[PDB]
Amino acid sequence: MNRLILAMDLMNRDDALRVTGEVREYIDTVKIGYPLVLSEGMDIIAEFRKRFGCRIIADFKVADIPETNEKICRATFKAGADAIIVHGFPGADSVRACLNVAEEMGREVFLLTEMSHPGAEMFIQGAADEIARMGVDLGVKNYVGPSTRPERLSRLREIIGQDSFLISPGVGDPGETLRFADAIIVGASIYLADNPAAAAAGIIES
Amino acid sequence: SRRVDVMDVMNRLILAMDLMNRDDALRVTGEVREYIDTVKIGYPLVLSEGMDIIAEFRKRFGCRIIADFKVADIPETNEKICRATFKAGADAIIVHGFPGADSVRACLNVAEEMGREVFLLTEMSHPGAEMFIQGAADEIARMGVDLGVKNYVGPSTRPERLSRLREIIGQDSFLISPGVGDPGETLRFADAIIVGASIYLADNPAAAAAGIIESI
Ligand SMILES: O=c1cnn([C@@H]2O[C@H](COP(=O)(O)O)[C@@H](O)[C@H]2O)c(=O)[nH]1
Ligand SMILES: O=c1cnn([C@@H]2O[C@H](COP(=O)(O)O)[C@@H](O)[C@H]2O)c(=O)[nH]1
Repeated sequence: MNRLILAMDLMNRDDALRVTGEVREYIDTVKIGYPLVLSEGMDIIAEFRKRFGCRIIADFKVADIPETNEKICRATFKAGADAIIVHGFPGADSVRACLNVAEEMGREVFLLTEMSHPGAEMFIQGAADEIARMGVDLGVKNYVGPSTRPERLSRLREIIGQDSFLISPGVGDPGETLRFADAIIVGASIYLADNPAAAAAGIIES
Repeated sequence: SRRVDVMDVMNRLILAMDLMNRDDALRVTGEVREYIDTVKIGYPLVLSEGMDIIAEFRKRFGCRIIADFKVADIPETNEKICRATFKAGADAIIVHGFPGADSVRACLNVAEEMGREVFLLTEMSHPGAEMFIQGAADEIARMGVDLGVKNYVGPSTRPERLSRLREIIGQDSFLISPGVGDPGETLRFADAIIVGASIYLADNPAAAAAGIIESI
């Protein structure tokens, strides 16, 4: 919806439920990560799904060995998550382990190629194109890129093709980002704003 | 005492508790407490039973707890994850070094504010680690040293790489490693080895542990 995904990283149920309920008419997918889950419990995922009728992407940056990755994905889909975000840096077997569980449980995997923060240039950026092609080779259809580096985003989009689905987070220009990505992830700009719906609204009007 | 600057975990053996149900996890851990005083708990157990399981292990077994959360997000998110983890009672947290120096400093900042420890993961043990991680491992380790990191995680599956990592971090740093490898040789470089399934899936957990320590 509106090609906008809310990154709900508040750490207490009250605030999280309030802000999410307040911007519901603008977005239809909520990305829930460890800040909220480690503070309130995995049950928060099914509750969000039920109360808001939205799809949930568990942003867990899965980055372990294949056997542990299997366990994490199983617990996450059992909790009701529609998709899970997995790091590609650990290699093909760790990613394939996640894809196998997603296939068995009827869910989806999003492959994180390049990260949006400064530190990303140190090691991740140098591997991003290759990580993206690895996903293509494995048959990954969903991807996550950096909104802070449209130059990198466009390369990534070229690699994965136009049939793929790509989302990006970080500070950028909604206009130019939604030029390579199917949707942008916005967090603090909304959930810390005095008026979240307005901030969300303020964002779409671009 | 082998080292006088930092006390060894009991028998230099760390249990990786990745069972997913509270009952089985608490049972196997209580059964090997005679040989191990340090337990590594990860997401398989925490996402199945809740973060409160960490305080429960501490209360019941008096063990040291390392949260193996492979922290791998941007600085702001990393801070929130570490804060929540230390609040749950973990003595240390494992964070990935590949997302960059700022993501790591974020974790160290919280660890400092709460008086806890950060372990930096440099090279992973599985086959896929050869694709991208191994190529950056030496650099990640040097980055750790420059940031002041004193605790590291390495691969038991590759003794030659463990030695090389030990070379980079110095003899004053603390190093632990997981994966299948010979305890004897691994312990020439690592201060402690991590063992999971070989112990927790055994018919007799205490026996598997006793056996491994004798192997050494
Ligand atoms: O490269 C990446 C991958 N993921 N995220 C995540 O997307 C959200 C962005 O939120 P923000 O708009 O408040 O900074 C947060 O949950 C964050 O961990 C990034 O910021 N950058
Ligand atoms: O490079 C690494 C980093 N961490 N672990 C973790 O250490 C434990 C090893 O368990 P295992 O002995 O049963 O294979 C598991 O929790 C696993 O996620 C590895 O195996 N390799």
